[PDB]
Amino acid sequence: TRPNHTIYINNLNEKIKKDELKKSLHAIFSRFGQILDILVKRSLKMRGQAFVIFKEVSSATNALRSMQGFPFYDKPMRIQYAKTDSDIIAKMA
RNA sequence: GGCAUCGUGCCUCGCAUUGCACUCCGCGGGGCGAUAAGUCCUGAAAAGGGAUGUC
Ligand SMILES: C[S@@+](CC[C@H](N)C(=O)[O-])C[C@H]1O[C@@H](n2cnc3c(N)ncnc32)[C@H](O)[C@@H]1O
Repeated sequence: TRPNHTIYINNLNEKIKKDELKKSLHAIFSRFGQILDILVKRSLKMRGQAFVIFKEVSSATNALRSMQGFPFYDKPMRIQYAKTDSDIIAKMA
């Protein structure tokens, strides 16, 4: 869909603890660019999914194209662009 | 430290969940101030932290 600073990742293994997931996502995705923040909740609506906020869209695009489907804690990651700017990014625009 | 109450969030099990958030709580059982986390609180920010009542 329309390119965004923030990639939306779901199909994540819901048994990973909040901290380990967040840092794993940071460790993996920081090759593709500078990460402003990563947002992870284990709530019913928000489990199995994460927002990764890149500083540059080029990183997000390259991240999404390159990591798509990657086996991650025994599930393949599904990556889409976020439907919407993260507050941290829009608060700048 | 103990009682009792409330804010905040974390871990864990069963069942359920593929879910687009930053305005944030699946139901049920268990364990929690703890250099964790926090959406709550202090502070102008860096940062720091449960609070109230009670013996
Ligand atoms: C009434 S319970 C809170 C339950 C929670 N508010 C809920 O919706 O299920 C109070 C107890 O939870 C524990 N607790 C709540 N917040 C905590 C925190 N941030 N850190 C450590 N323990 C906490 C404490 O052990 C306290 O004795």
